[PDB]
Amino acid sequence: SFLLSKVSFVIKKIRLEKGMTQEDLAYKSNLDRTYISGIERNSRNLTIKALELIMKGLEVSDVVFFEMLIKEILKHD
Amino acid sequence: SFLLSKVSFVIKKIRLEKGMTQEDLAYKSNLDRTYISGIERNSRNLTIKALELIMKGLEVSDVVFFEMLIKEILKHD
Repeated sequence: SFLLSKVSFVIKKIRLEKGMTQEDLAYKSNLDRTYISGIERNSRNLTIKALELIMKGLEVSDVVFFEMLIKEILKHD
Repeated sequence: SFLLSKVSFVIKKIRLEKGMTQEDLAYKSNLDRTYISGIERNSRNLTIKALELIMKGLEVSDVVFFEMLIKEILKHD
């Protein structure tokens, strides 16, 4: 769906804005690299806990993440 | 965490605002009643797909859900 695609999109966008590789985000989020690579392809099975760990490893607040997600939904869906 | 607690909080708040029982939301979200009851206690393992199904079964847009979540984080965390 559009929402699944844009959750993965926003995670990859912030990660690249911070200059982080998938390996850097894996180490910082406590989730292994094939998990990060999988979630960025398809967020269907990403859990709210894993998403909190990723926001922490990105050093982005939950509020900012969700605001960037709402902007992408409003401007593109 | 605060975020896990407020995801469950916002789901239960909207469900009660719509006058729905847990059984009504289960039927409408395609998720069984013990899953709904579990997520409202602790959203740790709720997935983004299950959360999209719940927003659909609540007939709430993703944008509104996330806006209510940001308000609860900003005003209470």
